[PDB]
Amino acid sequence: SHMEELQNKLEDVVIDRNLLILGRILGEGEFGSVMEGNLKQEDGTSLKVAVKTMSQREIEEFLSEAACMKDFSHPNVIRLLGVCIEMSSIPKPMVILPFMKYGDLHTYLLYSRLETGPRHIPLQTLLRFMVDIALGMEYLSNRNFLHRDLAARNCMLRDDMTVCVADFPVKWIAIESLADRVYTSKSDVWAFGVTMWEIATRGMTPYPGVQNHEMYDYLLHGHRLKQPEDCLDELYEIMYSCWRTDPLDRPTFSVLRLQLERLLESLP
Ligand SMILES: C[C@@H]1CN(c2cnc(Nc3cc(F)c(OCC4CC4)c(F)c3)nc2NC2CCOCC2)CCN1
Repeated sequence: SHMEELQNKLEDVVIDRNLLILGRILGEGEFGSVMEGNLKQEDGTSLKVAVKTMSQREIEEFLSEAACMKDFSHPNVIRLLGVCIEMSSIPKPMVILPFMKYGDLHTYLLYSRLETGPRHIPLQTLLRFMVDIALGMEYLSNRNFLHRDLAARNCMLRDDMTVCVADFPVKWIAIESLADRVYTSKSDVWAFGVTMWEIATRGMTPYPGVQNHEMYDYLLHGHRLKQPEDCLDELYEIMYSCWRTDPLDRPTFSVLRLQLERLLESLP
């Protein structure tokens, strides 16, 4: 039953606090922190992990949400390893995630433009990044899960260079979501088009010269993100279809993923 499936997912998500060692701080956000950590597995060995730290209803909602996320099983979707609820002198929820040396896609794109960072990213690799995101998003929409925060900063790079969607913002929000507050998988498609633009520009902030407060009016007048300098016309057409005014006219992730794979296969 619906209850039975939720009770199953809930049983698997919690990790004992003593099976975890918190290390150095990797980042400090507005309402949380990311720390490197060690997780002791059921086979006796320890695994390198990343721990993201963050009222009974809010904790129960967090546990329910985390249990849903741990159930995601796709190579282009981040696999949540589990959660820990620590107690202060106030509950402190902790989410256990894979340790990924290459970090977030946004930082990786910016680093590639500097001599000491990773090498210049060729077109085939940038398109492969978009294919992976489309693959993860296709999986999420098919299981009717809304991302709500799709951007290059929330996409992670695995050790084999596979991109995976994670952390399920005005310049990434669809024209109808800014006004009516309504959100569909077609709003995620809009955010995907912006993410494709971030990848093509190698990490530029969307809409240069356009302030965040004037975004709704800019879009309402038909203006959209401009085509990047060495971007293929076919690739720009794919990302432009993501920003169609009517959400119904926007393609699904499944249509977008195949359009992207075909364009990638056509590259020498
Ligand atoms: C040695 C260092 C280790 N570091 C690193 C290694 N492993 C993870 N794992 C990880 C961390 C997360 F916070 C995750 O949540 C989703 C986030 C995108 C929002 C996640 F799915 C995996 N994160 C790392 N850094 C992040 C710190 C916070 O800002 C983003 C980069 C890469 C840079 N080099």
